[PDB]
Amino acid sequence: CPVEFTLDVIGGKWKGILFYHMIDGKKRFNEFRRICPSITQRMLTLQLRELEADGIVHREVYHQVPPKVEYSLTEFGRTLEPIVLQMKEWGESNRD
Amino acid sequence: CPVEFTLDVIGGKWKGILFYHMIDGKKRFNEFRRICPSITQRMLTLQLRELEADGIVHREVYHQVPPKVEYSLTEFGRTLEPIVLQMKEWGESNRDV
Repeated sequence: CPVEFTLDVIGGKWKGILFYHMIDGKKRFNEFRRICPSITQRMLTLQLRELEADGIVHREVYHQVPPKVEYSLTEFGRTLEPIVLQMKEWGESNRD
Repeated sequence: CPVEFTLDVIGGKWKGILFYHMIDGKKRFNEFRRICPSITQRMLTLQLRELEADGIVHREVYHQVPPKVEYSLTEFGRTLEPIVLQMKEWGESNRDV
């Protein structure tokens, strides 16, 4: 049940994928849609809201016209990295 | 989307917990309810059915009276272990709540 804490935060279909893409740099909303396009505009937001609410992701709004929102991994969120990278390495090995 | 494969298999609220408890040995249904009791009889079954369907968990029926069903991690299911153990180590370090 201490694994639960982590799984709430990072478990769940998408959280892992989203997170993975921010590892190598910040990302706008629409960059996520191009990547794993199966996700609905709604769902994407819910995840990013949750990740953000758990202090994993940092949402930054840029004072410009039009305004520009960019997402990126907080320092804390980075501590989930090793896990997430291992999730990736395993999914790759074990394809069928 | 290669993290997806893994997350289908092992992501989701419970799969990780359930799994964790089979690491150190097989378990009956009711042993799971006592552990993280928040799960409904129904949900527990769906997870175990799915884990089992994904070849992670092995369900074994014992020829006895009454009969006794015991769950355990297949050899394959063990390959997700490191991940799960790390999920644990992180949730322990980073205790907020």
